[PDB]
Amino acid sequence: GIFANCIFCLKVKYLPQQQKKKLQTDIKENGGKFSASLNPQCTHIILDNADVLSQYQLNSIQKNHVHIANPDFIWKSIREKRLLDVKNYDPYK
Repeated sequence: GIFANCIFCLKVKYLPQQQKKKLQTDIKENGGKFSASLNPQCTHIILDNADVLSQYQLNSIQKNHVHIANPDFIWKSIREKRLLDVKNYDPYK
Protein backbone atom coordinates (compact mmCIF):
# COMPACT_ATOMS: atom_id res chain seq x y z
CA GLY A 1 0.00 0.00 0.00
CA ILE A 2 0.81 3.69 -0.33
CA PHE A 3 1.95 4.00 3.32
CA ALA A 4 4.47 1.15 3.17
CA ASN A 5 7.54 1.89 5.32
CA CYS A 6 5.71 4.77 7.02
CA ILE A 7 5.51 4.99 10.81
CA PHE A 8 2.97 7.54 12.01
CA CYS A 9 2.83 9.15 15.45
CA LEU A 10 -0.82 10.15 15.93
CA LYS A 11 -1.55 13.27 18.00
CA VAL A 12 -5.26 13.59 17.22
CA LYS A 13 -6.78 13.64 20.70
CA TYR A 14 -9.47 16.19 19.79
CA LEU A 15 -10.79 14.35 16.73
CA PRO A 16 -14.00 12.34 17.15
CA GLN A 17 -13.13 8.74 18.14
CA GLN A 18 -14.60 7.48 14.84
CA GLN A 19 -12.16 9.69 12.89
CA LYS A 20 -9.18 8.66 15.01
CA LYS A 21 -10.07 5.03 14.32
CA LYS A 22 -10.59 5.67 10.59
CA LEU A 23 -7.13 7.29 10.47
CA GLN A 24 -5.67 4.18 12.12
CA THR A 25 -7.50 1.72 9.85
CA ASP A 26 -6.64 3.79 6.73
CA ILE A 27 -2.97 3.72 7.75
CA LYS A 28 -2.86 0.00 8.64
CA GLU A 29 -4.97 -1.18 5.67
CA ASN A 30 -2.52 0.60 3.31
CA GLY A 31 0.76 -0.70 4.68
CA GLY A 32 1.53 1.84 7.42
CA LYS A 33 2.26 1.52 11.14
CA PHE A 34 1.10 4.05 13.74
CA SER A 35 2.08 4.90 17.34
CA ALA A 36 0.78 7.06 20.18
CA SER A 37 4.36 8.09 21.08
CA LEU A 38 6.99 10.14 19.21
CA ASN A 39 10.37 8.42 18.77
CA PRO A 40 13.33 8.27 16.29
CA GLN A 41 11.64 5.54 14.18
CA CYS A 42 8.61 7.76 13.36
CA THR A 43 8.59 8.94 9.72
CA HIS A 44 5.48 11.10 10.22
CA ILE A 45 3.54 12.83 12.99
CA ILE A 46 -0.13 13.60 12.35
CA LEU A 47 -1.41 16.57 14.33
CA ASP A 48 -5.07 17.65 14.51
CA ASN A 49 -5.68 21.43 14.64
CA ALA A 50 -6.08 21.67 18.43
CA ASP A 51 -2.99 19.58 19.29
CA VAL A 52 0.36 21.36 19.79
CA LEU A 53 3.99 20.27 20.04
CA SER A 54 6.58 21.34 22.59
CA GLN A 55 9.95 22.77 21.64
CA TYR A 56 11.38 19.44 22.83
CA GLN A 57 9.11 17.57 20.41
CA LEU A 58 9.92 19.93 17.52
CA ASN A 59 13.66 19.46 18.12
CA SER A 60 13.25 15.66 18.09
CA ILE A 61 11.22 16.02 14.88
CA GLN A 62 13.93 18.12 13.19
CA LYS A 63 16.72 15.79 14.35
CA ASN A 64 14.97 12.63 13.13
CA HIS A 65 13.61 14.16 9.88
CA VAL A 66 10.02 13.43 10.93
CA HIS A 67 7.35 14.90 8.62
CA ILE A 68 4.64 16.94 10.39
CA ALA A 69 1.26 16.61 8.67
CA ASN A 70 -2.44 17.22 9.31
CA PRO A 71 -5.10 14.46 8.95
CA ASP A 72 -5.88 15.66 5.40
CA PHE A 73 -2.53 14.16 4.32
CA ILE A 74 -4.01 10.74 5.12
CA TRP A 75 -7.57 11.43 3.91
CA LYS A 76 -6.52 12.89 0.55
CA SER A 77 -3.73 10.35 -0.09
CA ILE A 78 -6.32 7.58 0.45
CA ARG A 79 -8.89 9.36 -1.74
CA GLU A 80 -6.37 9.91 -4.56
CA LYS A 81 -5.04 6.35 -4.08
CA ARG A 82 -1.53 7.80 -4.09
CA LEU A 83 0.92 9.12 -1.53
CA LEU A 84 0.75 12.92 -1.82
CA ASP A 85 3.34 15.59 -1.08
CA VAL A 86 3.53 15.79 2.72
CA LYS A 87 5.07 19.28 2.39
CA ASN A 88 1.61 20.54 1.34
CA TYR A 89 0.09 19.41 4.67
CA ASP A 90 2.48 20.78 7.30
CA PRO A 91 0.62 22.74 10.06
CA TYR A 92 3.92 24.21 11.29
CA LYS A 93 4.81 25.26 7.72
